[PDB]
Amino acid sequence: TYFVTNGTSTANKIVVQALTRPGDIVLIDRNCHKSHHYGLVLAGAYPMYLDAYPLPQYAIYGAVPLRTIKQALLDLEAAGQLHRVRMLLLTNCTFDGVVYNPRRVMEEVLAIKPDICFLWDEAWYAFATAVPWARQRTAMIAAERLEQMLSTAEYAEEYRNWCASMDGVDRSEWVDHRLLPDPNRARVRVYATHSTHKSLSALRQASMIHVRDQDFKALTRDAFGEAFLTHTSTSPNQQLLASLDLARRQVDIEGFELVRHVYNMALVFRHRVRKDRLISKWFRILDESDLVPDAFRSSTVSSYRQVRQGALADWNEAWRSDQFVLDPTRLTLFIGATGMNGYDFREKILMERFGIQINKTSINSVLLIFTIGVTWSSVHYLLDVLRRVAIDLDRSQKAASGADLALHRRHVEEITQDLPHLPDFSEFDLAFRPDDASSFGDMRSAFYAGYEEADREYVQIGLAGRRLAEGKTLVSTTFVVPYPPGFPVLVPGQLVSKEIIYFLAQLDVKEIHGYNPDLGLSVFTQAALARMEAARNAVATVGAA
Amino acid sequence: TRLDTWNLLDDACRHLAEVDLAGLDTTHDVARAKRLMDRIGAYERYWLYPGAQNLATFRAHLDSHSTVRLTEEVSLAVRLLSEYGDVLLADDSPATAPELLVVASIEDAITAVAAIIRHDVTDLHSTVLAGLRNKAAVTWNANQTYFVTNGTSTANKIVVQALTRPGDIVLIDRNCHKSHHYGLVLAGAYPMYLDAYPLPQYAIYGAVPLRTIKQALLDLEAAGQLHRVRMLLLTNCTFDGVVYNPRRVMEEVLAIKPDICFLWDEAWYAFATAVPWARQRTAMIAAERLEQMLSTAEYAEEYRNWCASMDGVDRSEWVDHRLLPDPNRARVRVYATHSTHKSLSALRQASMIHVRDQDFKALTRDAFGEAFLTHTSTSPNQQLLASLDLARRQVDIEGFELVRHVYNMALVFRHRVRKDRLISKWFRILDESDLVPDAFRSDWNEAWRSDQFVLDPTRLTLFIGATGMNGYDFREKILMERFGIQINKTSINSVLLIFTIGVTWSSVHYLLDVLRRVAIDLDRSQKAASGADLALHRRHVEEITQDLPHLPDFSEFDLAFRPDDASSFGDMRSAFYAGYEEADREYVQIGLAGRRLAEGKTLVSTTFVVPYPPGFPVLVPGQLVSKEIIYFLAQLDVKEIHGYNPDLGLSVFTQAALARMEAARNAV
Amino acid sequence: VTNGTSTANKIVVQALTRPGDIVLIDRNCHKSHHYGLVLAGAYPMYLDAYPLPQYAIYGAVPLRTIKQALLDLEAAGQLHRVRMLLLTNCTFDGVVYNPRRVMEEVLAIKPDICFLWDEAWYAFATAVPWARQRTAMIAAERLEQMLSTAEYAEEYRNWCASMDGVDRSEWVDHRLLPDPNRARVRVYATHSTHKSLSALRQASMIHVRDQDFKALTRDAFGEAFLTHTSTSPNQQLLASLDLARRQVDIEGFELVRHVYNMALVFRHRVRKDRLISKWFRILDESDLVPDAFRSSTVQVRQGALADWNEAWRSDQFVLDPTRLTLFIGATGMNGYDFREKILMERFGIQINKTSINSVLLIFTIGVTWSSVHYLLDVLRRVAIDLDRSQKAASGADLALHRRHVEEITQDLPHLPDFSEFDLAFRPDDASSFGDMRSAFYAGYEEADREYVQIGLAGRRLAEGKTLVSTTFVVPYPPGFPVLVPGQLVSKEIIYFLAQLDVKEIHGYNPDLGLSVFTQAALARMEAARNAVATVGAA
Repeated sequence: TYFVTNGTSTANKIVVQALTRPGDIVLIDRNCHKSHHYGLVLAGAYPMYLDAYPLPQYAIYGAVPLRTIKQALLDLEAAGQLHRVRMLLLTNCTFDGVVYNPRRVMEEVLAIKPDICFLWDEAWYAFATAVPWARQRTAMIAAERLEQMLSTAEYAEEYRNWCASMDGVDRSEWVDHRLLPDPNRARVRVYATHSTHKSLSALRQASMIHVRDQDFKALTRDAFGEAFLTHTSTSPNQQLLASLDLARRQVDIEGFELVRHVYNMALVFRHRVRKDRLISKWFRILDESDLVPDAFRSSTVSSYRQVRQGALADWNEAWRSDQFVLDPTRLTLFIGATGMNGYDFREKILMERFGIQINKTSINSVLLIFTIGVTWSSVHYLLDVLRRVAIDLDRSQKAASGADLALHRRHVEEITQDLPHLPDFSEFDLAFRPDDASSFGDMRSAFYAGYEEADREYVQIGLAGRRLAEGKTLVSTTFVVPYPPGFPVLVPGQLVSKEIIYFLAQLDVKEIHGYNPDLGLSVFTQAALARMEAARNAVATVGAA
Repeated sequence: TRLDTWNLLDDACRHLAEVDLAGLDTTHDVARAKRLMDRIGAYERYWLYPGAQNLATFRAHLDSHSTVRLTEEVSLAVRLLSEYGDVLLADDSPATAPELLVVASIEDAITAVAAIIRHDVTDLHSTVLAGLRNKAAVTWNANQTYFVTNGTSTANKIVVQALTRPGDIVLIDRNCHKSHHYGLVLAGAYPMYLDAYPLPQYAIYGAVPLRTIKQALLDLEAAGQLHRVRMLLLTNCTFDGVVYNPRRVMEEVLAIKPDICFLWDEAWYAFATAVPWARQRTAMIAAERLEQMLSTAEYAEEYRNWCASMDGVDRSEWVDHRLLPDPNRARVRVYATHSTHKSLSALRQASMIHVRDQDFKALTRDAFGEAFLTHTSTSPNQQLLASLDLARRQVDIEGFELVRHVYNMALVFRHRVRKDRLISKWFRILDESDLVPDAFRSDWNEAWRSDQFVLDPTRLTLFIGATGMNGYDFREKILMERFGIQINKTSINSVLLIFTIGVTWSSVHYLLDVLRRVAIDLDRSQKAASGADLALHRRHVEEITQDLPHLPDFSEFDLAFRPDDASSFGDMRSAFYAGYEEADREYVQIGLAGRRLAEGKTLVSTTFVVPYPPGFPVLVPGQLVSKEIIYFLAQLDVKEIHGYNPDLGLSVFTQAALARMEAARNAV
Repeated sequence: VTNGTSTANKIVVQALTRPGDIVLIDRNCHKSHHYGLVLAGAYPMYLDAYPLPQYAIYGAVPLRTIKQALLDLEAAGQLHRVRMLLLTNCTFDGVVYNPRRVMEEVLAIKPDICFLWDEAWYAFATAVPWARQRTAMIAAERLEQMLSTAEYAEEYRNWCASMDGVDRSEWVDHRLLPDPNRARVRVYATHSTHKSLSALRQASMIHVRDQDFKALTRDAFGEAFLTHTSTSPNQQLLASLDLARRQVDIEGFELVRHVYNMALVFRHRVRKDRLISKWFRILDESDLVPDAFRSSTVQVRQGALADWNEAWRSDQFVLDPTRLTLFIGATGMNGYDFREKILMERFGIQINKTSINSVLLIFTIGVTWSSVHYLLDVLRRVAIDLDRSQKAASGADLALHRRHVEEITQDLPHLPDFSEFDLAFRPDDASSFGDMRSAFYAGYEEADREYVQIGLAGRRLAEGKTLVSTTFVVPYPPGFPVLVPGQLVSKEIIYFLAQLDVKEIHGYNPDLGLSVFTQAALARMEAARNAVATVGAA
């Protein structure tokens, strides 16, 4: 552990620079916070974007299924490119609150690429110290358990029997099998970068780069220190920051009381929002049955008849063994029954800043982030707000009898019953793909090539569809980061596939980052793309002449 | 995992059709679907609900390339498996199903589905999983309550200091929380210890029978020192779980000393709130009813009749007769202390003190406030009240019906232990009749209030004597090393199960599973045992179960410490602090103690000996060591005793110091 | 320690002291300290701070006094009893003791005493340069290093030669060096880790620097730690936690430093602002420490590094830069009123104390450039309105203003110094320590207690029927116990008590009277004590 004074994105830039050099491929969860993509522009690495499983009924994105990661690695393996792959950047505890199972992810990824490094952005997973079984899903504990496992002889026997079980299966088919990391080759090179409690507060100061690296002392110590000083300062006291604080920093004992208080407040809120029948009539709190498709979990509520309430901890195996679970301190609230949009609800109904937060407003839901300021007063206030909303909705239902029942039904069906498509990642343009078969992009070159004011042009969203049908393909020159998704839907050099233009065309918000409806979507001119493709062909020739 | 493989096959059979409607080469999806069905079929024979005939039928759809049928079929099958995926019997029957299912496979037993087996039928259908079918904040309990910022130890010290002055005599339960003994050390009060009734069958103390309280009061009255006493400190409930009837003690004691204060340490009796009859046995409710009773004229007439009967009865005779407090003379002065909402992993302890004293406002209110300053410390300008409000809010999370829910689980667990008939063979839970003597034991609810003693349902003593091994051996070898159960006490032939709010259904079921599996190990050892091994098991049972040393009753305070020779109350404070002088105390080994006694040299303990840190002291400062106590110390397995260590002898006052302090007190 | 600071004091006191020990405790210390002394039977010898009548506040206790009291017990032959010197490293007003000197000279007299320092007020000493030296653990480190050196053994040899032939009674007039062989540094300290007030006000730590801890006190310390805080499965915190090189808080270093540079900016602006400084002043070592205790003699805010360092190294008393006493006497307005009305809205600065003519500004981690600018704005508005009303003054308004200034500046009342314990409770009639515990418990005997009106009490003293208080009396303005159980209510204490119109004083009520001992009860208790002192000695 190393204390970084300058926030989480600085820690990410430090570790990315310590681990990656230009032209390395990194696998990156596409929906991660935009600051991760700029770091890959800066490092000059090529992203291979992994696309999360969609939840269109909420217009939410989940995590990246581990089969997606295995397929994406084996695609490059068939291309012969896999040697390039240097990193697997994933965000643990994604903003939506889906939580990865890092132990299995590392096991199966290290089955394919025995020397990959893992970076986990854990800035959202702050309260895992409170929750009794959440700690094991932290990267730094999963890496410990995996390194212990890789050490034992019993595991060497288990792997012997596993590779005997797989014997005669093609490497291409390992996407369909449960893999184990070869204890001879796999090496645990895990990194995690979590925000401090002070940073959790709206002012952002400080972070910590946790390290569980087998090959730090040999391969990366120098690069890591160099990048540390590069991204902070080259002044006295930076070296002191470079000093470790792993067996130190026990001051959290006072902190532990606070994180456990916050967790107990989250439990109280969940139980009083589920029991209270005024609130429960309309409001709901999504759980693993709603936000995680059944394909990614073995725990099924209906299949075991001796059911238990579940307020109590009768589901300890889910944490240990499922792919995806929800962080209990990041509570999604479903307002679909009410009929109000999430943005409308957050902005008007409550405006609650005393404790808790609503960082994200979904089309039919509002996410509730329990911070370190929450108190009994704050949760009782929020519950009272919910209760008053429910009472006035019941009043409107009573009035609804006189021809307003159809308006309530219309609002509810429109927000919940009817949903738009979620646009998954297109592909990089040929101009910016170094290998014509693979999907990783030269996104840095597209970023810089996008500033050539003679190579860019503007197209209106109403014309883009016909331009695409005309074969005048569209390639974006810049990032585009709409507010509701909160992540880049387009990146430099990405093809604006029909689904993505259809997505952008719906947005009323004019102040989208990277795009402007009054000017148009910035795209490469056709001649510029032809020139870029010719340059790529020249490179692919001289590199093999 | 079987579900994972079926979901992968569902994905393959979906994409097969998604390609087929496009007209590209489906051969890849056909090959994938065939490989996936081949993988699934290695074990699908063992699960009834999806079936193996259905697997083969989907294979037949695959090779007939009827893609659009296969997609919908598999996506129905996998969703059915996801939501239902069928109680399941695990061997066949020819009977025409006279819920129930059958699978022909027996040995593999992979389904793990309440499974049953048949030979090479209601006796098996009668298997059942039933029973598992389930200020605005004040406790409403008393006229005053004061939330302490520290654990009950400190609420007890606060009340003791508030009411007790140096040179008072306090009647004190021998077996009470060590914090009370230290409170008496601080106050400079003289304890007079009431020994509880023994249970030699189990090597546990029960409770103080009311006759002992009356006898102690009358003994002090005969010595003429009764006026000095002003506190009957008795725990309500016990670690054992025997429950005092507070009203009976309060009335029959106020007959003799109509101005004594009562302190009831209720810390253990957390679950009294859960059930109403238990609520009646709580001290505060009893105090309110007693106060109401005294005021009424009708009670006064009842008292007049009792007094008429009492006339012609000497004071010594009173102990035999029931007594009723005089209405005019008696003052209710009842104090209680309760621990609040303790977390499984909390660094903070919170308590409350419940006061129902008529004289409190004038006699002790100032002292009570100063005691709070002396312990909690309050603030220069009081902000403690802000933290008092906070404590109530913490209760609100606790009050999710969790206490009742745990109480129901405890009853279910007891029922399961009796009901199974496999657990019953080697394990039972002690009945109220077992843990209460017939003399002290009398609608069930009426009987419960009427009885002098009852059992708290949530503190179940598991009896293990049929296992022939100690409670320490059982606890360590079976529970701790296997699962995390809430046991803490370990008796010679039993262990105590405490159903705190931290207990959850999964913990109950794992405890039941552990008991069942040990009953299987013992059944197989029984069938396997030779006559010699069975005789050895009989020896193990007879030793622990039958041959037990009687408990060490309190002996006396030394003549160095009793203020007068005609009574057993002692200057425990003086002994405690005098025991700090290292030149005045010597270490005598437990094996040497008996020789010292045989040599005619007395032994006196310098310090508390407390085998369970929150439990009760076996020895107290200034108490004479006696043979039974030596045996009790020797035979206990636990080496965690506070104020002692097995590496060292008992710290004993030296004969020169004993003679000095004896002669010094003779002048008073 | 997961409980407020007073619990840490309880733990260390119970771990080091036994009933009938003498504890040299400063009287100015907060009531919670004295109550702890009542517990455990300790006999306190009260040390009296040097007065500051012109502000009606008390400073530290001069080392002169500490040495004299220890020597006085030495002449009585009682010194063997002394087991502790309870002091507060930072006074509420701000006066910072120089611990290394207070421990060198004290260990010269009593080579094996234990020191307890309440440091709860000295929170920001780790921000201020040259402040950490005056803590108890750094003073203990430096003193232990010194005692180890051979060079110090030579210095001590020469010092003994200097004192050779001086009578040991005259040691109070000469500095003293602790004999290296006998001197045993056994320092303790306690503070609060930024505890939240009102709610969860439990943060505390016990700092231990004790050469004999492992041998003489480990067991007693652990037992006291469990007694005060309930025994629990989480017993790791008491035994072997040893977090000396742990709980690094780099962010907390940035927060204490932000708050210190905030105090610096406030203290500079309040001096350079031409409106504010006309009516307001912040007190300084020149004003709050009598020059007898500052060897250094004739800008501190600007520069001052390596020049004013000497004051920290060698002085007896200095001001904590964050405990800013704002003098308001030139405003002609009493502190209680100024705080109550002008500062009613309040802010992060605590302003939690109000003397007659001054208010104490206590900076806390909740401070920002906007709390500093708010307080400066308030000051400047008060100054502007005072200028306005001064310019509007007629000669009669000038007389009014000047007398409002005079009454809070010139004739301020005498501060009541500690009266000696009553004879009934002094175990040794030659010495002024008292059995304050037995006076506390003997005070609850409703037949031995009596009430006398403050006006009557002076008459009673004239008559000759001596007055002895049964209880603590803790008036709000000084904020410490002016009377304790068994203390003689000397004439000056009666006169002081008579001025206070606040009915709500702790331990006293003017509608009811001083809770004093009856004369016959005192005679009986004296006779009992003389009987004990006879049977205990022949």
